[PDB]
Amino acid sequence: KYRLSEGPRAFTYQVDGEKKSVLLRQVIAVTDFNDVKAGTSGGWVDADNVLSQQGDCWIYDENAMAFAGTEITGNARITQPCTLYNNVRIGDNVWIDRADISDGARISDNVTIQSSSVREECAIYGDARVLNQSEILAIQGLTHEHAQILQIYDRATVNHSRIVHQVQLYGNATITHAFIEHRAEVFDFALIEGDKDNNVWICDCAKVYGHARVIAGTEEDAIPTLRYSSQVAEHALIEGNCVLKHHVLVGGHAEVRGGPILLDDRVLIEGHACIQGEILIERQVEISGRAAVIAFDDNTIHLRGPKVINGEDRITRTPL
Amino acid sequence: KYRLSEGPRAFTYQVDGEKKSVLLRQVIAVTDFNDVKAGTSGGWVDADNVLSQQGDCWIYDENAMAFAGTEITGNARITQPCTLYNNVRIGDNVWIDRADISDGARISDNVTIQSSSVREECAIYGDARVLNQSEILAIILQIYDRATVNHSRIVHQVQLYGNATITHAFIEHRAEVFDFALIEGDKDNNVWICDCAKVYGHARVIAGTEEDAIPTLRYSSQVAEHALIEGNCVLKHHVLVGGHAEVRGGPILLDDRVLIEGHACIQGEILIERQVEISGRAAVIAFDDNTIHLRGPKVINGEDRITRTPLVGSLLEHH
Ligand SMILES: [Cs+]
Ligand SMILES: [Cs+]
Ligand SMILES: [Cs+]
Ligand SMILES: [Cs+]
Ligand SMILES: [Cs+]
Ligand SMILES: [Cs+]
Repeated sequence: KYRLSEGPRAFTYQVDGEKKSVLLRQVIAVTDFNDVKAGTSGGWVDADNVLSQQGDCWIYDENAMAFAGTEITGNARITQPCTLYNNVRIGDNVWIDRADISDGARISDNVTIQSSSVREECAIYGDARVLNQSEILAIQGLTHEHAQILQIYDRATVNHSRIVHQVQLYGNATITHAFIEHRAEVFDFALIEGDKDNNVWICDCAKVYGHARVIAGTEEDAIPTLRYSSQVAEHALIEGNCVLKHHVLVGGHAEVRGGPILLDDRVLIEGHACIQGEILIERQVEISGRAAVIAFDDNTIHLRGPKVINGEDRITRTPL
Repeated sequence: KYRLSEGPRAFTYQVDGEKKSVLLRQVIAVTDFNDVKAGTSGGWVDADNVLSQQGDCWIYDENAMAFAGTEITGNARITQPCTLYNNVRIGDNVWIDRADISDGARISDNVTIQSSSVREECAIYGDARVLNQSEILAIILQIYDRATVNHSRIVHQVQLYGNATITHAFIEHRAEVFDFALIEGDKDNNVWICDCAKVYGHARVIAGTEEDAIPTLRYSSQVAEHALIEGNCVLKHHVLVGGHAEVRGGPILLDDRVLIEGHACIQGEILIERQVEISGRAAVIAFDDNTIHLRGPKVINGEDRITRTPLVGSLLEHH
């Protein structure tokens, strides 16, 4: 229960290289509902219909804007200067701390968005916490499977990352400093960790999902890059400058790191396989025992294949 | 099945800063057991009693020294120049590449040791993997399962034993890391775990890229469940992080009695000490040169938002 201001006021809100302006009216309480006391003014709404007259949902900051088809229902909270405009949907125990929800975005259950941006039609609904300069942007998605709308929905944690097209985030996944885009998926106790020097690139259809850890290195451009159908699958550990290509899966208690590493065609690392240095594994190779393949430094090992590496195979030089 | 070289020789061997030397005789095959062809010279032993005449165990490098009371048995395999001396034990599927077991070390089962060292009496026995410049130095010390030590130094009585993954860290005292624990140091900053701490859930203590950004665990302190500590973090006394919390920022010091437990988000140069529990959707961020301080007792749970030192209660008045 609140009332709309008597007089409007223009407001500006950034978009794509423009300075749009909208006539909003200030929201003002009337009775005490939750933690808002009767008489205190909150945010400025486009036209009562956005801020449901029911529930506890409320816009606290006197700068916050909600003006397109946006509808804030339930007990959702809007704490600081935010801007949700365009059939935006928020309405449960959702909490927006200082972000911007733009186009057809639906935030639900107990999700949390803080100082981040959610743009188009996507759905964030678990207990997902999207925060710290993150940028969610579900825009394209040509010819594949029907509007597989971009989803983040369980206990997924996105920190300073830019999730794009139709990506899915959902286990107890932890994503930090990375770029996930097309239809990639990360979703169990998966771990994505970039840093101030290198991000993490999960691209096409790739997926990360065991207790898998895809961490970035500190060397220049040490950017773990998952490119196609690839996937890190169990207790696997990928670190540093690596790029897993087409039909590639790393999954066991495998560990990959060090110099320029590339995996292509049909490759599998799955035992206690240890791979370090600049290695170029490319064809139908399998590495999965207690085997180790280590390229010292100015060296470079190149495993073409088909071939198997599983016993205490100690490779430290390219086959010939 | 093998004989001993005829004329002994002298092989020196590094120790605590000395150039000691022992008289040995080369082990030579007299048959075929695994992948050793008859009439091949392996490494050097002190007196047959070290390498077993049974099983498949064999010393493959003509430099490998095994000499005091080192008893190698079963199918043990020792591949590169190795130095096993004192009261060593090696007798199962174990594999030793280019390492040096030094004193009363006991390596069993499938364990692997590569490019590393093991000192005083300890026990390495699951399918544990110790590799790439690691340094085991017990002063009992146990690494036992699918553990993974990478270029790290484990001392005293530390236990490593689940599917735990250790890389570039220093774990000292009676410390323990043992489940799906991830310890990730790096070329600029190690990860230090000392006293009686424990990292044991899906917990993750990563290191920072900034200078001295070293995650340190120093007492009965412990990172548990689905936690994540990163950068310059130091956990003093009775601290218990765990759950879906997340600690990662500038100079962070957790003291007295602290509990980070929900979807906790602590970032920046934060100080939390007396009796505090930060366990809800709670966000505790300090932008930059900024520094937030949370004394305690105080419960920080609900959708609470903290970006400035709380100028009330336990902050402006102790006792
Ligand atoms: Cs990308
Ligand atoms: Cs594809
Ligand atoms: Cs490795
Ligand atoms: Cs230490
Ligand atoms: Cs102690
Ligand atoms: Cs955080």
